Amino acid sequence: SFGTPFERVELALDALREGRGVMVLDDEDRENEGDMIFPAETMTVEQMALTIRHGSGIVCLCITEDRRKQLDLPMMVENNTSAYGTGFTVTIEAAEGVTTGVSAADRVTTVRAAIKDGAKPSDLNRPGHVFPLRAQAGGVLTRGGHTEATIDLMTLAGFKPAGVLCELTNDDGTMARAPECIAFAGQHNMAVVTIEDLVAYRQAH
Amino acid sequence: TPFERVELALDALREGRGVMVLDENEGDMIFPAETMTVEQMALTIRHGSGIVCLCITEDRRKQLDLPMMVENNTSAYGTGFTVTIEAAEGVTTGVSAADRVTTVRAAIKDGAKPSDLNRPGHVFPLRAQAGGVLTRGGHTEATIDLMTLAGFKPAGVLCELTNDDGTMARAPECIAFAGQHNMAVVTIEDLVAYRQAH
Ligand SMILES: O=C(CO)[C@@H](O)[C@H](O)COP(=O)(O)O
Repeated sequence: SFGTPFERVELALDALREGRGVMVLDDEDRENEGDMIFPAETMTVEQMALTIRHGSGIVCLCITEDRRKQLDLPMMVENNTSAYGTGFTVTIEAAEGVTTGVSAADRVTTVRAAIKDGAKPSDLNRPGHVFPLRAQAGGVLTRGGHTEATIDLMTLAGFKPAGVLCELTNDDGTMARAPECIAFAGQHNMAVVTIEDLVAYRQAH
Repeated sequence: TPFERVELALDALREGRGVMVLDENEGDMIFPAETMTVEQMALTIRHGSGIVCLCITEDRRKQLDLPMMVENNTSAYGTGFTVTIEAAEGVTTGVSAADRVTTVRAAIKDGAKPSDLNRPGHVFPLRAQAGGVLTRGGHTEATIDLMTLAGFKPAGVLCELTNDDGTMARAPECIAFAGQHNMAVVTIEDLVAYRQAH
């Protein structure tokens, strides 16, 4: 890489603000993945389209524990037995403005439905094809995962604490590793930052 | 004929090729869960929604303790989503073509027990309605009936085909995809008819 943890985080924040996305890489001894993330408020149909096309296709919406209650999306399992304690809630669908809810456009509508000011639970049907992740309070200083990094990022950048995220994926079905992600981030002018970088930053500030 | 199609469908599945299933207006690559290959998975992910499901019986849903995700299912289409899964091992993050395959095999394995799968995960079990396509005409049941009429366990991996531009592949496009990857094509009508006759 290049530069300090700190300028990478600031470029990250500019990117988001600028409508560009971010590639968030994490601990090579963890997920070892990089996530294409964008703010729920700005992510374009075109962008969502590229995330379905090059990501896992399992495109998630990072939300706060406080918005989770507002929409009343129960956590998915009470005995979350998952390796990463990943914070899946019940899945969602825009209650209208969509169809099968799986096209790019439909998922963006659903994200906007979820993030709207004054968004009420009736605004969402269940189940659906957008996957909310409840970010652990204290973000990356508490839990050091993509979910948290996202919210920490929206928050610093000045947005609502809500972000779309998805794993980069080699055409062969294997996960993209660091080198791949960074070239891809390169080609799409999304700022590369790592969870190490954001934990360094928050602490510092 | 609508009946030929259904037969060539089983013939594909039997041979270990995919079936394109149309009707919703969508088009779903489906493969049996007992034969689907990684490459086969990787392609599903490459051109599918990435939301790759595994259609199962209720009896199997109970065998794994996979609760229906929401009790009040307000989904526009009454979609049979269960609480999602991940192989309790053989996988890592559970999101690669190879990891998702492994998770499917863990669930459909004879004698699979609940502890064989962690929750949440990146594979989405769909529970089809008792009665098959004669009760509910969704891709969920259309896939069990298919797997069943073909000789397999009532367990099938389905996913909706999507153009690179985010727009869902429409039937012509589906039919084109079929051609490229040598899959058979049958509709839910053809398949409702078939069971009917017989
Ligand atoms: O939910 C998903 C992907 O859809 C995750 O598995 C991500 O890869 C990152 O989530 P964290 O474990 O980092 O919170």
